[PDB]
Amino acid sequence: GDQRFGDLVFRQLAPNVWQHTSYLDMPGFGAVASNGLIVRDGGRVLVVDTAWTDDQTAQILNWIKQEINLPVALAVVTHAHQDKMGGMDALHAAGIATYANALSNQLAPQEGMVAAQHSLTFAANGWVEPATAPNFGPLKVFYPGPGHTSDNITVGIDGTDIAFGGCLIKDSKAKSLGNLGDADTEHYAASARAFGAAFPKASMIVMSHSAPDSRAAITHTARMADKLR
Ligand SMILES: O=C(Nc1nnn[nH]1)c1cc(-c2ccccc2)n(-c2ccccc2)n1
Ligand SMILES: [Zn+2]
Ligand SMILES: [Zn+2]
Repeated sequence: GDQRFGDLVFRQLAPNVWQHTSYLDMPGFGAVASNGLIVRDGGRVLVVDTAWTDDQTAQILNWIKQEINLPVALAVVTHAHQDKMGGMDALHAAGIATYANALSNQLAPQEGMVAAQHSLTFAANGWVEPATAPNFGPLKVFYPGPGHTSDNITVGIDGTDIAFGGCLIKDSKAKSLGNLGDADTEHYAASARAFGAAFPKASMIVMSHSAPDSRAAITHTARMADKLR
């Protein structure tokens, strides 16, 4: 059910949830898909992650205008790397309130990202402090611990079977953990497992660089991360 819209792809995952996909291409390597989410929550829309670029992110908003035609109340971005935060300026130009882990906003300038406008903080159990995530509706934001990066966060969608691992989680047949240049090799495995335990009823696991998968994505990612120690 892939819907092509310019250079982006949208796939409906639930009556009110879509995966957005955008592409970046470099020499010597194939084009890399990056996935985020779009959620219709009643009379408003919520976005998880930008596309790689401002232009692509503006196209996400154009697709939302054409197919949903409701205001985008907020966006949450899941770590301070280009695939998740490269299009922040497009969100801000559109007047959308933006949220990220406080640590992502701390890292953003050095990483070459524009910071989100608002910082999330997290309790010791990993769940976002609700006072820092006003009006998040069905988005349930969880910091699983350091893994792909020190700041990576994850998001479940209440009322659905969906949980989003961002770049932390790879699919059940993945042959690598991707870019580990910023990774926490000691804690990756526990963080992957903590994500699974935070959303134990989610049967559809969505992630940055593979199509949606079963919970075997979580077990397989953790088993690969076991070898990093
Ligand atoms: O973030 C990444 N990867 C990941 N995420 N989670 N685990 N690994 C990731 C990937 C890539 C990439 C994009 C196209 C071809 C090859 C590589 N660039 C990238 C971005 C800008 C310039 C050069 C590379 N960044
Ligand atoms: Zn990353
Ligand atoms: Zn990534």
